[PDB]
Amino acid sequence: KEKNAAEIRQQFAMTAGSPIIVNDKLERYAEVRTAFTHPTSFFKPNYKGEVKPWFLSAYDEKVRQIENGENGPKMKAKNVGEARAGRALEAAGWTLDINYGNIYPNRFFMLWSGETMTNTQLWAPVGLDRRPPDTTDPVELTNYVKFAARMAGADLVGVARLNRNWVYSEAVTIPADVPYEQSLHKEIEKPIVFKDVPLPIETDDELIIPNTCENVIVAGIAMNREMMQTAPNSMACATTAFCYSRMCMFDMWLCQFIRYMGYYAIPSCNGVGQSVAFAVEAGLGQASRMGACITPEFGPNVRLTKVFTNMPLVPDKPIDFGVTEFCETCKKCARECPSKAITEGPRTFEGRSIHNQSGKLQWQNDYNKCLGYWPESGGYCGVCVAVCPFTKGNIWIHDGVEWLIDNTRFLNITEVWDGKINTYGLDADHFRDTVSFRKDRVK
Amino acid sequence: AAEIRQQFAMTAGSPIIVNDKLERYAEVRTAFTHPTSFFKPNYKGEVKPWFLSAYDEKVRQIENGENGPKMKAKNVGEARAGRALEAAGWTLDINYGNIYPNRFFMLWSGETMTNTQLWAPVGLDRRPPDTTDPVELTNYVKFAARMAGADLVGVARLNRNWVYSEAVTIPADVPYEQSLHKEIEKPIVFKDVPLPIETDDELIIPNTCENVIVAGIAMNREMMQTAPNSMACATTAFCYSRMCMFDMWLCQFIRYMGYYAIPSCNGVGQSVAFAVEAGLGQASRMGACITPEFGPNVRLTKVFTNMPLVPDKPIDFGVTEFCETCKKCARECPSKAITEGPRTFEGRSIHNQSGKLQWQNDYNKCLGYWPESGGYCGVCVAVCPFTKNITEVWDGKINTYGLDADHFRDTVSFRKDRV
Ligand SMILES: Oc1ccc(Cl)cc1
Ligand SMILES: Oc1ccc(Cl)cc1
Ligand code: SF4
Ligand code: SF4
Ligand code: SF4
Ligand code: SF4
Repeated sequence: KEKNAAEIRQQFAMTAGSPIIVNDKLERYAEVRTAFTHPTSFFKPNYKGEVKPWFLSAYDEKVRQIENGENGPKMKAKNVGEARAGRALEAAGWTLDINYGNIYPNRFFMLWSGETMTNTQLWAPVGLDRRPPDTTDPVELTNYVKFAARMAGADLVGVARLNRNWVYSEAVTIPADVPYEQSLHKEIEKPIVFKDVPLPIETDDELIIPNTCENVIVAGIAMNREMMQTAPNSMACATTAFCYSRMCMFDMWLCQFIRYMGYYAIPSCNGVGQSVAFAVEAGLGQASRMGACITPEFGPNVRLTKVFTNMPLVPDKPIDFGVTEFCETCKKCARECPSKAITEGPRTFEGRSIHNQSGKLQWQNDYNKCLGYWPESGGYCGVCVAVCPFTKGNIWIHDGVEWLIDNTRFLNITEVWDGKINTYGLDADHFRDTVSFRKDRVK
Repeated sequence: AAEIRQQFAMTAGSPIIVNDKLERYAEVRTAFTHPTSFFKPNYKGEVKPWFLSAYDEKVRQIENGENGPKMKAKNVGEARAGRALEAAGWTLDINYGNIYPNRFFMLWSGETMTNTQLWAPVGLDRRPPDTTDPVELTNYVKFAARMAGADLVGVARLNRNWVYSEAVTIPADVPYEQSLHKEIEKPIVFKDVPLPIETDDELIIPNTCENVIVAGIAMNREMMQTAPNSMACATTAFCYSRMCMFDMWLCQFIRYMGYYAIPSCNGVGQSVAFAVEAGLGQASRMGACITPEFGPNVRLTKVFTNMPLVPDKPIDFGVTEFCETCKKCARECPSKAITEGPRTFEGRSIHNQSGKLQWQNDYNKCLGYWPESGGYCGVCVAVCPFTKNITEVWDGKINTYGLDADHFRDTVSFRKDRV
């Protein structure tokens, strides 16, 4: 029986309701606390023992590896030139992304209004962004916006009511008068608040999200299987990097579509809020031991972005295809983790350290150990994504009645350069899994 | 499809036949920019810049619940959605085509880019090439091209005949909001310089700039087949932003490999000529490069570089003789812009480059239909055999970037087909 992603998602759809279990310890999380930004984790030694901002220490190891003809830690490349090309590809992938993740809200690519964008100015005479909506039916809007999402480069798209618990209490950002070359040295915190205002707006003191901002649209941006399996080496960094620029194009494309439909839209990429939680509530997949959203189509080998809007939409249903029960007995990522950051124990409500948000049932991982391995290996690792059985494209079987997971799955870089590739690193042998008709965009 | 292309490979050599009259072409001559063709009346009779008259028609259609010229939409909401999708698709494109060289997204050096600054400590762009082998480099840069969103990619030696003699651009310090009012003409010249450079007077391409990399960027068949209505505009627009992201992605990669790279999108030179010389496809009667995978329903962009590379072979799979007897685009063209006669060396008007053997088309008649229809037409692309209502499109099949899984296997690539 030919693999049917729409059948699979229908079979495992849940009934409405956020699936994330929480208790009263839960409060919104200040984005400064992520290991990338918090002062307790931000500094790491390089290979000479010099303590630097982690990404500068990682740079030192990238340079070292190229000079020694390596594609990763102790991993010899075919020659220096191949070591060079992998890092060149990686660096180029980030072309449309600011400071590793586009996290500063209402700066650069992440503008909360379209009014200053070159494309909005060019189209101003048509007035699409000033004309009131001609569609208010959530059903038709869900079909329109999901079609646009797919055009905008999403391999998966889902809708959920916006749960403010996952919105950062305060954002990391920079002052509006600071130019790019100073951005890394002038980062600040700024509260994200919800107020009774008509449009998203930023004051000197606050990022203000309107109380009418009802919905969140979550996009899955698929990474390349062959490149990710080279984790923690350079080609895994490259597919990661290219997908961040894909995320950026997505947010901007979709926000402009939403505005031109007569609503407002907030982009985010890696900022504003926690993408895994939004993705779970929008039904893209389930939370996992490693901490990522695992999807039926790609496993965890998919990046996430999201857009916030007041456009009426029909929320999608959450999905339960057994990931919690497989993670409970699998532990492959925990055992392969080069830094031992992923726990082998049970889910709790108690954060392991400042980097976890306490008050939600989840596997609690030590994300400072994880970041610690990035300067050491000179990349973004990804070994956990690479070894997860759900990242295999072969995991689904049909028994003549229904779909199930094959339990048997839970029991070099020259060839990547020389081997299969296709547009955006997508795989034509699986590209049918994300074909979409109206019946699977809205019900 | 990888076997079809080698089956139809020609011997080396540009397949574009020229005579002793051919001269490089001033970009200002195109119908989009030339003063003889730039102004067009709107439906009220008011004479305006053509795209502004076209705006007026889009507004009138939305108010009247139309997806195109006297093409009724399901309702006003649907009419609004098509135009909203078209407008959004242009987000990463400056003034319809990114033609101004070394401006906005089309920077001829990576040095001021945020990505380059962030990565400056690694020094990939300052470091001499570690690979000078054109065979390895051709495999690397084509892999990168596919990552960067190209559905097709080819290499050719740079034929300077198809580089514009003078570019349309703006002065460097002019803010975006004045750009449309302050466009100027600027010579593109080749000189013995290390790097691509712009002075007050000239865009200077180095004489070392040996090669051009041509990308094909596939458009959605269902959407294009609504030409000349709004969904054909939307797939046109979205692919222009894909072109821009391709140019920047690939230029950055080529720069981080130790070479220089010039983006262009719709600027700098004539895409169709470059695509034929790079083996992507064959010139056609409508004027487009017809490819075996997509026919003409594919956009083009290109990057120029001194990176050593193995040129591809031009391809002959019978387009010229098929166009010789087909004439379907000529008969369907709403403006009678496409000729039904033979190919000549003599342009029909100022918008053609004379001196090369091609079907000569009147591109001002084409442009005139765009304000009238409120779109970018595309009927020729839609009806062309090689290429094979709006509610059903909005309700029907779609996939990432508007690509089609029933055909996506045809652009799978391995090293054997890359070099
Ligand atoms: O998710 C991320 C964020 C930063 C970096 Cl360098 C890599 C991946
Ligand atoms: O090729 C082009 C150029 C400009 C426009 Cl408006 C549409 C298509
Ligand atoms: S490797 Fe196993 S335990 Fe880890 S996320 Fe994947 S399925 Fe869950
Ligand atoms: S990215 Fe690497 S270090 Fe981090 S949790 Fe995954 S396997 Fe461990
Ligand atoms: S775009 Fe339309 S008007 Fe122009 S040549 Fe093609 S069919 Fe004719
Ligand atoms: S419609 Fe016919 S004549 Fe026109 S370009 Fe296509 S094949 Fe050639």
